[PDB]
Amino acid sequence: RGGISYDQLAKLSYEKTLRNLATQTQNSSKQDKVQKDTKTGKITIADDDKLVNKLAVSLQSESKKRYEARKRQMQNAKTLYGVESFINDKNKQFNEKLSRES
RNA sequence: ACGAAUCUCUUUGCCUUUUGGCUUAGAUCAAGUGUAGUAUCUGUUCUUUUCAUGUAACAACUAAUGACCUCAGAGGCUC
Repeated sequence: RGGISYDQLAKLSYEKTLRNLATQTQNSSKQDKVQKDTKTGKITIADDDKLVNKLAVSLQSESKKRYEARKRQMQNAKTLYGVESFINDKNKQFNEKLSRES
């Protein structure tokens, strides 16, 4: 049991997004360079604007999905426990935090 | 009882609005009246300071506005 370290958590997050990129290519397949300017020193990479848009969309979708999966957790945990005496929400979140200690 | 994806749900992981010093626990757990000072309101006294009927005849007012012309705003004329 126990917790998962950050180097093991990062690999599992990297393994998970590779399966999201695998099925994204499978759902697409189901439906149907390097230039180095010598004067400036800058390196320009030419890439597809669709794959850059799909990168920007999927990060926003994962940002909203974790935002909504946490918002429902806020609305559920506020309306679970009311037995022990509280005063405000920061007291409830602290007295619940004492319960996970024991 | 192994779905390639979405939603809903359960359990672990994450705690994600999840107690921000000090010292003699920092110190104490007590009725009315009397006096002094400031402020407000009322009363009295003293002083100072703010003005000047009717009729007839004559004169002024209802300076400003509009327009035209000359000179480089003023001058003249009419309404």
